[PDB]
Amino acid sequence: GQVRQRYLYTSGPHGLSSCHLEIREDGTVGCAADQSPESLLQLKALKPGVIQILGVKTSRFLCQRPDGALYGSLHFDPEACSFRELLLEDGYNVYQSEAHGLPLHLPGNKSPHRDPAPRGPARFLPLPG
Repeated sequence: GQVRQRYLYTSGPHGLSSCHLEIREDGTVGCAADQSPESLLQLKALKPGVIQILGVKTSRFLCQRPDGALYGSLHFDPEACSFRELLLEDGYNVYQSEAHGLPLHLPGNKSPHRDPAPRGPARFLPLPG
């Protein structure tokens, strides 16, 4: 079982500071600027090309719902928590639900400030954890 511990970091619109993926005990998901353990996710390799992300602090599995929303769960669901590893020539890494092909991104259904023209999924940088 190949597993690694790393912090998920994705750049976004100017704000208080950097934005790091953060999982709450309530099962909510959002970014963090204080960089804490909640933003520490241990990725486990289920099958070649497919991995799972478990929050060590919350011990909750991060799964994406059909609507494409992110949320922590007390149970493992391959059909939603299974993600595919994407590598860009630029050297960035992104995740996409293999089950339905839904893109992985922070919650925000049309509302927060977003530059013109939506590129699509947000880029994530995994820091050693």
